Amino acid sequence: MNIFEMLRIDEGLRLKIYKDTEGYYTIGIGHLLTKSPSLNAAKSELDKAIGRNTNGVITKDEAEKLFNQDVDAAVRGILRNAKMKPVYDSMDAVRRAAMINMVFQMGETGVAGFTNSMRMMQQKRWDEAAVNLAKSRWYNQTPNRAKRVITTFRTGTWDAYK
Ligand SMILES: [Cl-]
Ligand SMILES: [Cl-]
Repeated sequence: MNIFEMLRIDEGLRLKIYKDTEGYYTIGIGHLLTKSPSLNAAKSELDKAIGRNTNGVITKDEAEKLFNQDVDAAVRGILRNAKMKPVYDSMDAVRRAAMINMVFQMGETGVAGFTNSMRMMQQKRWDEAAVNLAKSRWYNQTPNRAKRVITTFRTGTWDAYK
């Protein structure tokens, strides 16, 4: 188990444009294309990202290539963030994977509003942090994913994903 396999389970894999859980156009392994309601807008975004006229469809290989860039960006986004970096650096490998999961799904921004949970994380008060993470739109909207990520932080194991 690792970050790749971990996200691949949370996000699934789809080769045509689809709407995510928030109703936004996505493709591949959770690669958000655009927040706009326009499909054309999405298809343009798509062609720009892939580098060709896709017509809303891509190959597995292209999916994977977006996914790689996106995991990388997530990481680096974290390392570049003054509030997150230190939290992340205080943690072990599993728990780091969980934070990158969050950052991947909700962006640097979304994750940055878990200030309180992060402070607990940094203090290593796991069960408390787990409780606090649950009090969130995030948990209320995608509860099963949320629970998985939360178990991961609380336990420091991959149990929720095995
Ligand atoms: Cl891109
Ligand atoms: Cl869910």
